[PDB]
Amino acid sequence: DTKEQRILRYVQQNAKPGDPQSVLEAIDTYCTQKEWAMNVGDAKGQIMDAVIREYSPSLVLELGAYCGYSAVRMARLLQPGARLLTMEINPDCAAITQQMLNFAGLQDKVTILNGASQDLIPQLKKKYDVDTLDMVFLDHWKDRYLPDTLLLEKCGLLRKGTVLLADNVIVPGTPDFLAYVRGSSSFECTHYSSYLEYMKVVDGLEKAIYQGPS
Ligand SMILES: Nc1ncnc2c1ncn2[C@@H]1O[C@H](CSCC[C@H](N)C(=O)O)[C@@H](O)[C@H]1O
Ligand SMILES: [K+]
Repeated sequence: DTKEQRILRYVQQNAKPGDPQSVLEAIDTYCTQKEWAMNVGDAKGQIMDAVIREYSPSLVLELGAYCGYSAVRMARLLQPGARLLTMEINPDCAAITQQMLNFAGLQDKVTILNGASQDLIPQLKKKYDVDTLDMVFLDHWKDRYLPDTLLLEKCGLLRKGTVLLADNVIVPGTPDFLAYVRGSSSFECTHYSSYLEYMKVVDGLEKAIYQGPS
């Protein structure tokens, strides 16, 4: 009935059960042939894959799951024992994501947190027994990138070397966030170009490594 339900049904019929790569490809194929810009582009996948491989994070926080594409992508590269937590404000999307993870066989690696990031982040330490995050992937509402970065520092969830990787920092754009992490001695930033096909525009991802309180 909905976009998200069709995508799921498409994966379940066409992708190989247990194989995350086939799941990611069933989705890429579907958005190619069926949908307009749901952020179609291979540079983004390349960048995400390399950041995970480069820093091998033991605990990853993802903000905004949608149908579970980025969750499947990231979690498939996680070492045994490592974990992904993904926050999703929308219960229907959270339900799809769970299904998408069960099919990919990644459900034991990932935990879906139902709610708004601004409410859940202050509960990570005491309710979800989190000490510090190794990596944060910001991909939810653009006006929450900066607030949720500040909230993560404030709740003591970042440590020296925690990787922040932020998608869509150019289109539609999160310029306050960028000016902040670039301007702060507490982050060292790198920018990665990210071409999006249907809008034929160069978007970008920002990698910001926490340097400790400053
Ligand atoms: N404050 C908030 N807390 C949690 N989730 C949010 C949020 N604001 C938006 N979202 C969710 O974040 C998602 C952005 S789309 C994310 C796409 C996903 N990263 C992927 O690559 O497939 C939407 O599903 C939206 O429901
Ligand atoms: K900086």
